[PDB]
Amino acid sequence: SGFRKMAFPSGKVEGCMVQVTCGTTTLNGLWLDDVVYCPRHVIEDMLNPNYEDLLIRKSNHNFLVQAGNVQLRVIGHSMQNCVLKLKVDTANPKTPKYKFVRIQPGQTFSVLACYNGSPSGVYQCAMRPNFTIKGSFLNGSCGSVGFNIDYDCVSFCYMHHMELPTGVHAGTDLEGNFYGPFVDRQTAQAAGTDTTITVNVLAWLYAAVINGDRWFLNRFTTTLNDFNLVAMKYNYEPLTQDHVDILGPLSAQTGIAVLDMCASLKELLQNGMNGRTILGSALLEDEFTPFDVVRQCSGVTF
Amino acid sequence: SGFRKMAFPSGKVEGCMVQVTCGTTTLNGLWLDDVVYCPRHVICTSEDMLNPNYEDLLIRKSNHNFLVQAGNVQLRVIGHSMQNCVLKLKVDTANPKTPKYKFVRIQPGQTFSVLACYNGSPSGVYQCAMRPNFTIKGSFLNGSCGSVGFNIDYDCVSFCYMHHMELPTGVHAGTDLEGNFYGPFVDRQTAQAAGTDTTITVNVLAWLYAAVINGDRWFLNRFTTTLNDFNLVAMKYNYEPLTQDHVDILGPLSAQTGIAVLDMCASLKELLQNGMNGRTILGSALLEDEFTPFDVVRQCSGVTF
Ligand SMILES: C[C@@]1(C(=O)Nc2cncc3ccccc23)CNS(=O)(=O)c2ccc(Cl)cc21
Ligand SMILES: C[C@@]1(C(=O)Nc2cncc3ccccc23)CNS(=O)(=O)c2ccc(Cl)cc21
Ligand SMILES: [Cl-]
Repeated sequence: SGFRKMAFPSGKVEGCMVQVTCGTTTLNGLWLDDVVYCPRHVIEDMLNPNYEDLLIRKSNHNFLVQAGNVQLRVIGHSMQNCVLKLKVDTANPKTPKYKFVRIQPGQTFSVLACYNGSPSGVYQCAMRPNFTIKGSFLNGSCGSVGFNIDYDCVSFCYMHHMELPTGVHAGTDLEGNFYGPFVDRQTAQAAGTDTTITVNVLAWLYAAVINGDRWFLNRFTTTLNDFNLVAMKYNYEPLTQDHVDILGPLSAQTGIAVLDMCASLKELLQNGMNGRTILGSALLEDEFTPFDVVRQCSGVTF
Repeated sequence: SGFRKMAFPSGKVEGCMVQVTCGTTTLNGLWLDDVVYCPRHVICTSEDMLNPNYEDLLIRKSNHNFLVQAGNVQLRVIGHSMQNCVLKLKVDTANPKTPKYKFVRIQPGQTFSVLACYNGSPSGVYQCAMRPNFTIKGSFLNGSCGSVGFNIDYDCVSFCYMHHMELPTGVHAGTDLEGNFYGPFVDRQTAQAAGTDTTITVNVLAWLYAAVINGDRWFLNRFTTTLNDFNLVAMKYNYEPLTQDHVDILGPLSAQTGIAVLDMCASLKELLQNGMNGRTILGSALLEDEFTPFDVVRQCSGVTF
């Protein structure tokens, strides 16, 4: 029993974190085999940077890379989108089995927050529909990474680049493509209006049922179209037939049809919780995917 | 900016997790140097759990009855002893991945990270607090026994908890790494129940200071309170008594934000009376009590917004 916001074990990622320094800027890098990946902004310049022009002026020896108490030697450098790839003379002996994957809004991942190449904490989060993440990052956290683990393989999906004025965060995949309409420069940028991840709220309601919290269940059902009229009114993301199919296993385990759980969610949106909580929360939680619920209620290991 | 329930990076603890098997029971063990620590109930059957005589069950075992697996390698047990509710299995190999560590016994209100494991394999990491009733609200399925709680301030891992049991309300009980249970619990299937739980007042105050540091002040008021009047009100909402030690501990957060501890106590009294009125504090519609004053200082910026 119990249901916690749970992150993947971070050890495989901790063994890849390094410190990258270029002039006066210090941030984090990801060392995989003989390449260190980091935000290209490590190189007033932020007001209107020409990254190729700034990069051409740097030599390999300008980049200082520290792995623990050992200085790595940079022997090459190149830019791929908003990520800088620093070729080093030593392959990381702790390189795990890995892939670079781009995630979609609604998908969750663990973040290993680092400062000066040293991991400080691990937390779970979701890529919001507005492509930001509600992280916890201070100055020096740039280059910290997000990931999932599938079997023994780490799938790196996020690298931290920026904090927006509302205190939310923006970054790229490991190929340097930003999530969202963001750019790596100091200009007027803002998080768009966000919405609630409907399929994740439904998954969390199934998790509450599995754990014995059933007060919100009712005898009613709804059509997918009528539910989506309700979802649009409360700034909830539209629920698709794909989402219904994905929730199939949780529906079979609890005996509650997906559209029957949608009718419970409709009543919670229109009437509130009435002084009650679900899994110790007074808000409808949307940062657990259907897969996260199945994994935490089955004990999958890595 | 931001404020998350953050766990310590788990790598140093992952390298210590092993699987311990005794007959038909399989659970997790913590391998530090040449000793594997695990719950002594690994030697019990389900029938033994009503009234186990651990001394009598243990004397019938030899070293070769304990199977310890570390990854894909079988470790050889060369000795065994019981210390309180923990079994210590001496093995013929010192863990090459043993971090710098200490065994520390914590007090209610303290937080720690839990690395949940099954079959000696880590599955997830989450942040917990030792409740005032000495239980933890964990997430543990069958096979999670032996999973550990820890803090990693600096390069040293301080192990503070080992999982033993799930109570009828779905909350969890365990021991320190010397095998002493937290709370009035026994590693026996007896009528055991979590006592009435209360809210960790000093932690709610720390989290209100975290909200002020991150730029939110809507909940503040023009009032102050005496410590005694605060305690008389807070106990009516099942909040733990606030002591002078708690007031002293909140001193640094009080100096950083410019809000006196008893002035923040007045704000908490008003929040308990009014609720949030559709508002949230650090993205929560409830008063959060699983962040200590030390956690807030560690996570938050040193410059108030
Ligand atoms: C590097 C920087 C940034 O966001 N840093 C931070 C990133 N994360 C958390 C933080 C917390 C507190 C201060 C800074 C933080 C600097 N600010 S900026 O507007 O010039 C900008 C603009 C674009 C990009 Cl891609 C990065 C940045
Ligand atoms: C080992 C056991 C226990 O609590 N197992 C579990 C421990 N943690 C989480 C779980 C979840 C789902 C089922 C079981 C769980 C067995 N039950 S018992 O009442 O006989 C008992 C009594 C005392 C002690 Cl120290 C352990 C146990
Ligand atoms: Cl303590």
